[PDB]
Amino acid sequence: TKEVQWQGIFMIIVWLCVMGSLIFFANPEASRRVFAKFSHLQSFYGATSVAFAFATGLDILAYVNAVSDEKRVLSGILAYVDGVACISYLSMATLNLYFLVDSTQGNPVWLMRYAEWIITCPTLLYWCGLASRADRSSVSDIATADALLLAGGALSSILPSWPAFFVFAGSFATYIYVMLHMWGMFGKAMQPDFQPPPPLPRHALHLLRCEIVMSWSIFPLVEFLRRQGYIDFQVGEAMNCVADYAAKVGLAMIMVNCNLEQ
Amino acid sequence: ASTKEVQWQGIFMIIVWLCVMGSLIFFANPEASRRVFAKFSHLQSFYGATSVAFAFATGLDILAYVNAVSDEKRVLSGILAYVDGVACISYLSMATLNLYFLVDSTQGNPVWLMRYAEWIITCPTLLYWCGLASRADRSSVSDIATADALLLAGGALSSILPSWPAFFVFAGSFATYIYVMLHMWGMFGKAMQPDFQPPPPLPRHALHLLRCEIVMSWSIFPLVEFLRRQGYIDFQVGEAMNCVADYAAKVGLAMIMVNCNLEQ
Ligand SMILES: CCCCCCCC/C=C\CCCCCCCC(=O)OC[C@H](O)CO
Ligand SMILES: CCCCCCCC/C=C\CCCCCCCC(=O)OC[C@H](O)CO
Ligand SMILES: CCCCCCCC/C=C\CCCCCCCC(=O)OC[C@H](O)CO
Ligand SMILES: CCCCCCCC/C=C\CCCCCCCC(=O)OC[C@H](O)CO
Ligand SMILES: CCCCCCCC/C=C\CCCCCCCC(=O)OC[C@H](O)CO
Ligand SMILES: CCCCCCCC/C=C\CCCCCCCC(=O)OC[C@H](O)CO
Ligand SMILES: CCCCCCCC/C=C\CCCCCCCC(=O)OC[C@H](O)CO
Ligand SMILES: CCCCCCCC/C=C\CCCCCCCC(=O)OC[C@H](O)CO
Ligand SMILES: *C/C=C(C)/C=C/C=C(C)/C=C/C1=C(C)CCCC1(C)C
Ligand SMILES: *C/C=C(C)/C=C/C=C(C)/C=C/C1=C(C)CCCC1(C)C
Repeated sequence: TKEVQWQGIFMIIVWLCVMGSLIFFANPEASRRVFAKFSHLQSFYGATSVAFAFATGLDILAYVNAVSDEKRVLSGILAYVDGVACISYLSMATLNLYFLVDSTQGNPVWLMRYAEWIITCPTLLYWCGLASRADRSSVSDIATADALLLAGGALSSILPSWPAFFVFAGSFATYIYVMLHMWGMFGKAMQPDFQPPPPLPRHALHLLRCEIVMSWSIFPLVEFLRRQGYIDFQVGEAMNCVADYAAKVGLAMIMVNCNLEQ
Repeated sequence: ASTKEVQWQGIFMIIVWLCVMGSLIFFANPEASRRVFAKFSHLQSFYGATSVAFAFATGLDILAYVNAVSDEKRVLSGILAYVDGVACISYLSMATLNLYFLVDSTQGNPVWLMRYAEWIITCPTLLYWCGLASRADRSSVSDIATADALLLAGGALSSILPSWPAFFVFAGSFATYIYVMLHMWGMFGKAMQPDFQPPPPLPRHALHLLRCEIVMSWSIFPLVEFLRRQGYIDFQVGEAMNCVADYAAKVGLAMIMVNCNLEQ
C-alpha cells in the first residue's frame, strides 16, 4: 500500500498518449466504412463501456471502505484497470481511431483494445502478486511476457502466412508459460506454512487462479477461430467484449466476498 | 425463517414469469418479430448485452447472500438476486425468442409485454425490499407495491388506446408514480430519525443514498416513454436508455448495500 494511485496515474498518461496518436492518424472514411459493414460494433463497445463504468463504481466503494489496508490497495488497482477499460471502449464506440487491416480476412485490428490490454493485463498480474505475496522478480517476468505476448498477437495479424503462424504460436506458447507461473504463485501462497500470510483466504486464492484461466483463455480462442474463417468478425467482437468484462469484474466479485467473510 | 420467506417470494416470481413467457411464445407472430428486428438492427445487441450484465449482477448478489454479515443482510441480498435473475432471463428472452408484442397508437412502435412483465414482477418486489431496509408499516409498503403494479399496466394499456383515453391513463399513471416516489421517500425518512424504533438494518447515510438512487434511476422510464411517444427520440435510442436505466435502477441498490456490509 504505497500509492497504487501512482501506478494508476502512469496508466492514464500512457493511455492518453496512445489515444492521442490513434486520433491524429485515423482515416475517418475508413472507420465510417468499417462501422457501415459491421453495424453492431458501436452497440457492443457502447454497452461494454457502460458496464465497466458501473464496474468502476463498485471498485471505488470497495476502496473508500477499508475493511483492511491490504484490501483497500487491492480494490484501488481494480478501479484503474476497470476505468481504463471503460474509456478505451467509450473511445472505440464514439471516435475515429487508426486501425490495421489483417492479412487473413482484411478485418480491422483495434490498436486501442491491444493498448488497453497492454496497460491493464500486466497490472492485473502485478495485482495477483499482492494477493499471493509472490517474489517481485517472478511477477515482473510474467508482466513482461504478457506485454510481449499481446504485441505478438497484434503484429501477427499483419504478417504473411508463415511469419504470421510463428509469431501467433510463440505468443500462444508464452500465454501458457504465463498461466502456469500465475497458477504457481497462487499455489505457493495456499500452503499452510506460507509466510507472510496472504491477505485472502485459501479458497479465494483458488477461485482467482481458476477465474483468470477460464476468462483470459477466450481471447486466444476468438482470434484462432476468426482468423481461420469459422466465426465472422462481429461474433468474435461480441465474445471479446463479454470476455474482457468477465476477466475484470470476475476479480472484483471474488474480493467483495473476501471482505464479507472478514 | 425470513430467508425461507425470501426464497418463497422468489419462487412465486419465477412461476408468474414462466407462465407469461409461455403465453408470449405461443401467441407470437414470427414474421412480425423478424421485420421488427430487421427495421431495428441494434435491438438484439441491446437485450443480449443487458442480459449478460444482469447475469454478472446476479452473480454478485449470490456472493452477498452466502456471505451475509447478519441474517437481515442475507434477506436483503437474497431479494436482489431474484429481481436481477428475473431481469437477466427476461432480457435473454427478448434477444433470442419470438415474443408476442403490441403495436402502439402513436408511432406503430412495438410494446414489449415481457419488459412490462419483468417490471410488474420486480418493481413491486423492490418496493417491498425498501420496506425491510426502513422497517416501515406493512400496509404502507403494500399500497405502493399495488399502485406501482397498476401504474405499469396503465403504461402498457395507454400505448394501445386512442389519443384522449391514452392521455388520461398515462397522466393518471405518471400521477401515481409521484404518489409512489413521495411515500417511498417518506418511509426512508421515518427510519433516518435518531429516535426511530426498531433500528434500521442500514445506517442513516445509506437509507438516504437508496431513496436518491430510486428517484434518479426510476424517473428515466416515464421520461423515455414521454419523449418517444411525442416523436423527439426514435425507438432504438429509447430502447438503449431503457436497458441502461433498468440495469442502473437494480445494480444501484446492490452497490449501496455492498458498502453497508463493508462498513462496521
Ligand atoms: C508533426 C508535428 C506537427 C504538430 C502537431 C501535433 C500532431 C502530430 C502527430 C500526428 C500528426 C498526423 C499527421 C499525419 C498525416 C495526417 C493523418 C490524416 O489526416 O489521415 C488522413 C487519411 O489517412 C487520408 O486522408
Ligand atoms: C450496464 C448494462 C449493460 C450496458 C448497456 C446495455 C444496453 C446497451 C445500450 C446502450 C449502450 C451505450 C450506447 C450505444 C448505443 C448504440 C450506438 C448506436 O446506436 O450507433 C448507431 C449505429 O451503429 C448506426 O446503425
Ligand atoms: C462515467 C462516469 C462514471 C464513474 C466511473 C468513472 C469512469 C472511469 C474514468 C477514469 C479511469 C480512472 C478512475 C480511477 C479510480 C480510482 C479510485 C481511487 O482509488 O481513488 C482514491 C480517492 O478516492 C481519491 O484520491
Ligand atoms: C488453461 C488452458 C490453456 C489452453 C489454451 C486455451 C485455448 C487456446 C485457443 C486457441 C489457441 C490456438 C493456438 C494454435 C497455434 C496457432 C495456429 C495459427 O496461428 O493459425 C495461422 C494463422 O495464419 C495466424 O498466424
Ligand atoms: C496443456 C496446457 C494447458 C495449460 C493449463 C494452465 C493451468 C494450470 C493448471 C494446473 C497446473 C498444475 C501444476 C502447477 C503446480 C503448482 C500448483 C499447486 O501445487 O497447487 C497448490 C496447492 O493446492 C497448495 O497447497
Ligand atoms: C449467475 C447466473 C444467474 C442467471 C439468472 C437465473 C435466474 C436466477 C434467479 C435466482 C438466482 C438465485 C437466488 C439466490 C437464492 C437465495 C435464497 C435462498 O437460497 O434461501 C432460501 C432457503 O434456501 C429456503 O429453502
Ligand atoms: C398530469 C396531471 C397529474 C397531476 C400531478 C401529479 C399528482 C400528484 C399525485 C400524488 C401526490 C401525493 C401527495 C402526498 C401523499 C398524500 C398526502 C396525504 O394524504 O396526507 C395528508 C396531508 O396532510 C395532506 O397533504
Ligand atoms: C419526473 C419527476 C419525478 C418527481 C420526483 C419527486 C420525488 C419526491 C422526493 C422528495 C421530496 C421530499 C419532500 C416530501 C417528504 C419528506 C420526507 C423526508 O425528507 O424526511 C427526511 C428527514 O429525516 C425528516 O426528518
Ligand atoms: C483485461 C484484459 C485481458 C486480461 C486480456 C487478455 C488477453 C490475452 C491473454 C490474449 C491472448 C493472445 C494470445 C495468447 C495470442 C493471440 C493474440 C492474443 C493477444 C489474443
Ligand atoms: C427494475 C425496473 C424498474 C425499476 C422499472 C421501472 C419502471 C417505471 C417506474 C415506469 C414508469 C412509467 C410511468 C410512471 C408512466 C408511463 C408508463 C411507465 C411504465 C413508463
